[PDB]
Amino acid sequence: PQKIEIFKSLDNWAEENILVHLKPVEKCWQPQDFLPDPASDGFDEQVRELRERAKEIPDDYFVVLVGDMIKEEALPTYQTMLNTLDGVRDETGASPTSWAIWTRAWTAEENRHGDLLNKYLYLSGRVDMRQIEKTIQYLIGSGMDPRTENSPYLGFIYTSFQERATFIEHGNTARQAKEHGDIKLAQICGTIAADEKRHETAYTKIVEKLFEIDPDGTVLAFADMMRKKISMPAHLMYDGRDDNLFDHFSAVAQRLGVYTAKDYADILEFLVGRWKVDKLTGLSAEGQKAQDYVCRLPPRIRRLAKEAPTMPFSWIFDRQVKL
Amino acid sequence: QKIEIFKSLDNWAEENILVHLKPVEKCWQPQDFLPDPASDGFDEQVRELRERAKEIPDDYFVVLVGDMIKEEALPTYQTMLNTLDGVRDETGASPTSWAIWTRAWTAEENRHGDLLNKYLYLSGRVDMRQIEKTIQYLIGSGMDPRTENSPYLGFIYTSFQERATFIEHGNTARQAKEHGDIKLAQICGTIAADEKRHETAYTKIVEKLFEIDPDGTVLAFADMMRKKISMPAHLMYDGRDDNLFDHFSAVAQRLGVYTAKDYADILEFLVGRWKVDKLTGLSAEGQKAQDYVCRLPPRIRRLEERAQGRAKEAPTMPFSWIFDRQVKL
Ligand SMILES: [Fe+2]
Ligand SMILES: [Fe+2]
Ligand SMILES: [Fe+2]
Ligand SMILES: [Fe+2]
Repeated sequence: PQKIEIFKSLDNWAEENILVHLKPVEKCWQPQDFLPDPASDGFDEQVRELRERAKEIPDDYFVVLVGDMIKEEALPTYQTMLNTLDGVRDETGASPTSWAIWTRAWTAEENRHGDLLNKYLYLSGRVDMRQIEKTIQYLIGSGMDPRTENSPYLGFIYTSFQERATFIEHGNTARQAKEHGDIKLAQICGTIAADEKRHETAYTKIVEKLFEIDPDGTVLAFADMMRKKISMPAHLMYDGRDDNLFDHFSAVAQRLGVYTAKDYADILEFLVGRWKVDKLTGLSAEGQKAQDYVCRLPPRIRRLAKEAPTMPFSWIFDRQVKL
Repeated sequence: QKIEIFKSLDNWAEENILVHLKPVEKCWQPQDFLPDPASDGFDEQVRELRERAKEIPDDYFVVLVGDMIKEEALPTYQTMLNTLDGVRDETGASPTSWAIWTRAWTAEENRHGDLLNKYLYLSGRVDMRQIEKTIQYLIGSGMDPRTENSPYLGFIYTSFQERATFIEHGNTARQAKEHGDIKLAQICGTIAADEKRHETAYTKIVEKLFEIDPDGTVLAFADMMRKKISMPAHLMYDGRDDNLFDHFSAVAQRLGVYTAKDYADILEFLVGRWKVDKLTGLSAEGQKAQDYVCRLPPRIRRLEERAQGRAKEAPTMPFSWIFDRQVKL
């Protein structure tokens, strides 16, 4: 109960330092901004142009984009996760605490990412939305356990890591969409990436305050979380066909450079820096041991070739792409 | 106490509740009811959809949109379920029956919003920007059903809510035939069919609760009706209309998609389905609760017959969901 009551005092602090990173709803983009306008005369031409540009984008890029989209559409899970955490749990479903307001507003923001990408993929005609839709249903039913243990310390370190990861992913899919000739798609991934950046900023800011107030508790938390490993939110991906769907998806994302094990370590190196775990002093014997583990981890991961096989993906009608 | 009751019923739930989920491989997917973007007939299928959509009036669309928005607010309803004391998913992937249900239920409901969303998108008859914005408000806004962490209140509530969506989606299916669109009718009907399974499961839980603890469960049922069943989309807002929910509910009332009659008919059904009617050996409080509940449905029907008698013009009203075009209230 002492790590829990910490969060009720920070309620007002959160209003001023965290909630400021949400975009007010009137100022928020909506999927429709980046999609063929079904109320205009140019609808049919906009859709024809989209599908025409989509033919020039290779299947492997689509496999990765799809995977990222699925990850997004599993949103209910991530709101639930947030409400497992002890100081921030929405008690009623419309609680007026800062932490609850964030949780709901963050959710409302992330909801547009899936919506936009879903329609884009639908219109493209380059993927099987039936199998994608089924994958999503498995994923939501499946849930996800990040092993944050109801601890806001673990939880917000986790979300911090996750937000930066999606920032990198969406960022790279934006880059490669330009490279394949589709700037409208590049815009979609870029705008989404920009949202994730605001979320990263807010979540890293919470952990910064936690490192200020309770540095011992927060390095130990940070050590615990890396010891367990950061479990990815879509690790339980399943399409009813491939038992190793996540690994096969991750492998295409690795090859294309959308998300690599390098990017994993780079994120951890960033978070060590951003929280100045590096220069933390006056810790318990445990706290110091945790500090070491954390700081030495990124080079140790980075330390740890060729023609890969082709693999069919039900998301693209079992057509094959390299791994 | 009321919490430990649910950890015993874990195994019972596996056999009597989880059986009402459709296995994922046997589930329809929005793509089944939509133009296939991978076929050559895509452009024709879309042209046909939009052509049929022109013959559907604006007022039906206002109601369909409102129901679609209600659906797309799904994250909220999963959260609600996880506020309840005996059923809360502790980890986010808890293997308890109640948690498996919560997630699977959510996964099922998700296809309802997806499907309707793309339909409305393709129709070209609505402003998806304002709809999208309304949804963002709605999710940020949350919803408090005043179930108080009680699974007794909670599942009574969901039971009521599931039957309501069954009726709504059901009626929008009927009226889509009447306006010439069977493919839309099919969409609403397939969704309605899912809600029916959910209703059945939720009513089944409360039935067991009325068996084990009849005193606790009538009191819960009275509590919930005394408060009134607060609708999940009551906080609807598009950044323009401060009375958006009432104005939406009014069009749905006029069109007969959901009326105060249907409210009472639901309550009369649930009184019957749970046999609150023939419950015996209750506390003095339990008996008072039993009375209130059973006398309520005719009351409501009386008060509505009177309300219809003194109706205050009902103007036309603009809706941002249809580019501020106007429809009667
Ligand atoms: Fe996202
Ligand atoms: Fe994000
Ligand atoms: Fe539904
Ligand atoms: Fe339902």
